[PDB]
Amino acid sequence: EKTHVQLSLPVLQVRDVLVRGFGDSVEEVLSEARQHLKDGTCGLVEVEKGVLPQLEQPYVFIKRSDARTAPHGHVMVELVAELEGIQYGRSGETLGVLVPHVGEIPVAYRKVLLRKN
Repeated sequence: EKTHVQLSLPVLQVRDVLVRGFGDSVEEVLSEARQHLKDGTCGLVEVEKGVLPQLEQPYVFIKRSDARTAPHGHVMVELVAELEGIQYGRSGETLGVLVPHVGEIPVAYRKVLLRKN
């Protein structure tokens, strides 16, 4: 409905993640990421050296879409997928890579304002 939704995403350590991606195609991983975001079952892994090789492609990133500011502490973000070096969507700085959340203990929470498709 609303164009944006406030979410608090659990930040997960890459080596804890049990399900290392959302599926097998760009369209499936964006769809599954959106449904897990809706269901409150989406985690966030912050991207550092060595993180992406330990996750499964296609990747779904949340990237900063923002205008001038970030409402409250919630950065405005949108989804961008990546498969074999090609990205689908264009957006700003990467806040991290999304993965299914199945009970892993987070190290932090990231407050974001997720934009619609």
